[PDB]
Amino acid sequence: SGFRKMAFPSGKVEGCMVQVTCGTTTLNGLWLDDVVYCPRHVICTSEDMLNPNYEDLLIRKSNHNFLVQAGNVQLRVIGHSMQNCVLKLKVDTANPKTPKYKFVRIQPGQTFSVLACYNGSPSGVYQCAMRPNFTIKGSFLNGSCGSVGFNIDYDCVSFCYMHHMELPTGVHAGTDLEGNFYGPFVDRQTAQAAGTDTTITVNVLAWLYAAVINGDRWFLNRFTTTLNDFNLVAMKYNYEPLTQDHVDILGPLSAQTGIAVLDMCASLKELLQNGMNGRTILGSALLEDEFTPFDVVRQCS
Amino acid sequence: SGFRKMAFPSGKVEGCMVQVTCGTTTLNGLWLDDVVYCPRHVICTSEDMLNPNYEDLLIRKSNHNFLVQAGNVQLRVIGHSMQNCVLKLKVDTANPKTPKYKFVRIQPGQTFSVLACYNGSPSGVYQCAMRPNFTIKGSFLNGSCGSVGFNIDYDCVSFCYMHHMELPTGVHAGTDLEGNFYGPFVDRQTAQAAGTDTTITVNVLAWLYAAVINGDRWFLNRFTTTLNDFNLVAMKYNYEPLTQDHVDILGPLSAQTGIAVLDMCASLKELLQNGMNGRTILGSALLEDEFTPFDVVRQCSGVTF
Ligand SMILES: O=C1C[C@@H](C(=O)N2CCN(Cc3ccccc3)[C@H](c3ccccc3)C2)c2ccccc21
Ligand SMILES: O=C1C[C@@H](C(=O)N2CCN(Cc3ccccc3)[C@H](c3ccccc3)C2)c2ccccc21
Repeated sequence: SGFRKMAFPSGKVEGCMVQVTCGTTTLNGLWLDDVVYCPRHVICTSEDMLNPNYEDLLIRKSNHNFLVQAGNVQLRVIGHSMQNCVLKLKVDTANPKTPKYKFVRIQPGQTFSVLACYNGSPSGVYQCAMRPNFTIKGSFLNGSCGSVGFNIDYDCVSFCYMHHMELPTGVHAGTDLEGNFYGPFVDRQTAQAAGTDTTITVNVLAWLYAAVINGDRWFLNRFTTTLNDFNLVAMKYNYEPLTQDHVDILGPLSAQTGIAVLDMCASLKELLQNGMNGRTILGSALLEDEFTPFDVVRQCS
Repeated sequence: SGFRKMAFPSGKVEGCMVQVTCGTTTLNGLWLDDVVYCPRHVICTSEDMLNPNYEDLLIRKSNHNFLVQAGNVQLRVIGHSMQNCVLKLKVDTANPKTPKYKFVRIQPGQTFSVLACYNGSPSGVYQCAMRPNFTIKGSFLNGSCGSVGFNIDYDCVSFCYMHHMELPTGVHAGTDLEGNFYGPFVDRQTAQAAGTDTTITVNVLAWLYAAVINGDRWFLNRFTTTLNDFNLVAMKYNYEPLTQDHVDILGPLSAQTGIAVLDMCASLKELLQNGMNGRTILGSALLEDEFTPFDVVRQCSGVTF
């Protein structure tokens, strides 16, 4: 019993983190096989960051200008190449600790573990969700760039996120491992603002299922509702529309608890209209939306 | 910026987790050097567990009856031993992945990372606190016994917790690595009273400093208070009394934010008397006591291991 925000064990990713230094810029790189992946803004200087032309900088650089260090050992850089907002440094030695891995692009709502890193060393691990507005509410300081987010299935590490920047808002923007930004952000020191965020409805519901499993049942009510009636209420309270895909995804949890999805949706509606009343669910006085249906099942299995 | 419940990187510990099997019972063990540590209830049967005579049960066992599987290879057991509520299996081979490590007994109020494991394989990691009443509020299922809690300082892993049981209440109890229970608990399948819990006051204050550091300042007040006055409020709301030691531990955070401890205490008092008021502090509608002053600095300093 119990429910906690739980990250994947970070051992496999730890063995891939390196430090990448170019001129005076240092950040974190991800060393898989014979390739080192990192944010392209490592090739920049301060002055360039307000209006950088990355095409020119990469040609003005050579293999030897890139210092790659795995722990205390220097990797030798064979070649360098740019893909979107990520630089790929070919190195002379394959990473002996390289796990089975995939690169994946996650959708808003999906969760992952972040291993926050400085100078190629790990500081800590926490769990995050990709918000609908395509930001993440992380914990990152100067030098955290190149830190990565991931999921682990058995032995396979699916990398989904590399950290690039903090917005003036204090939220966090970054790319997939192909170097494409999540959301509309760019790697410049410009205005760029994140859109108004929304609550991930399917996740909240999963959380309510998790509460029921753990003996929190007070919010359960005798009402039922319809997907349409419920979406009307979701819209009012800035909640993502619930789809039939969502309802299907909640089937296993519905089955386990014997509470039909639309009945749980009626509980939720009531919680949105009446609030918490000063009660708590699973130790929280707010509705939590950073656990997927998969996370709730995983955690109960 | 931002502030999250951050666990330590769990690599060093992952390589120490093994499966221990004895008869039909399987659980997790911790393999350091040439010794494997697990809960002694590994020797028990579901019958025995209401009133186990551990000495007698252990006698019926020989070290050949203890199967330790690291990943997929079996280790050979030379000698077995019971220490308090832990069993120490002497094994053939020193663990090649043994980190620099210590065994420590943490205090109520201190935090640690838990690596939840099943069948000697790690499932996830989360940060929690040793409650004043010596319980933890974890996430643990059948098979999670022998999962460990730890802190890391640079290269050194300080093991402080091994998981033994879920109480009927649904909270978790366990031992240090010498097998001594935190709290009044025993490894028997009996209902057992956890005492009344308290909020860890020093930690809430540390969290308030963390909030100010991240731009959440709304709770900051024009008032101030006294240690005694504040402590009368603390006792009303089942908060731990604040001592001068706690004030001193908060000194660095006080200096960074330029906000005196007793001023922050006045803030806290007001939050206790008037509530949150539908607002949030660092994304929570409750006062969080699961961050020490050392954890706040760690996260805001960005220390690595
Ligand atoms: O989460 C973090 C990441 C980090 C951070 O935001 N940095 C780091 C530096 N870079 C600039 C740079 C590149 C080369 C040389 C000199 C400066 C990033 C950047 C990337 C793209 C557009 C604008 C800025 C911005 C940061 C700083 C303070 C607080 C929290 C966070
Ligand atoms: O967090 C968990 C840990 C786990 C759990 O509680 N177990 C596991 C078995 N053991 C007994 C056993 C030993 C050998 C053979 C048969 C039974 C523990 C125990 C230890 C000491 C006193 C009483 C019970 C109790 C558990 C089960 C369901 C839900 C959540 C949790």
